[PDB]
Amino acid sequence: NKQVAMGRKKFNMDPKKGIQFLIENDLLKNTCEDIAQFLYKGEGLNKTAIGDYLGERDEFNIQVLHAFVELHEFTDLNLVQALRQFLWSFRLPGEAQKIDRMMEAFAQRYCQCNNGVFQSTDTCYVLSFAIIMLNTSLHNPNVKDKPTVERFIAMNRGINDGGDLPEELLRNLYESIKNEPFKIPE
Repeated sequence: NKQVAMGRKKFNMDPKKGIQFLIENDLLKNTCEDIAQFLYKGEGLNKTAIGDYLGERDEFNIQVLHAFVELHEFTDLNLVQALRQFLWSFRLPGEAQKIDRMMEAFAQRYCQCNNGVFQSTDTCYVLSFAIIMLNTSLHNPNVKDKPTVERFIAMNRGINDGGDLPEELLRNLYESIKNEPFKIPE
């Protein structure tokens, strides 16, 4: 118990070291599923350390990433709602390539939970980035040219198997972002 509190503190400073500690002292089973659950529950865990671990390119951290995304439940959630839940569970790492890998795992899982919303996982992936960019455009003061809902609709044309997504869907997502910037954790 104070060994687990020691491991949690060690993980928060260095995720690789903390997991190495928890495994070595038989406090955490060494599987991607058990590690993904420990991260998903995140009890006494820092969300930047969670994100840093999930963002590593090592084949095993990638396995943990996919197992972590599998624990997320996105059924009957619109894309923004699902993004909010996902983006709250860990802090996105800084690197563009790490964010892309994490967003690919998110898009696949969103579509698995909501088949029929998007013709392909790639449409979901592309729209998820357009939503992230929209969140910055609307809420970051350095962006002076704020996109209107019509501009957001026009910018996303042709993404759904060559076609356009329903405007009701796009307007709803835009409205959600406009009314509430993504909560970004530390």
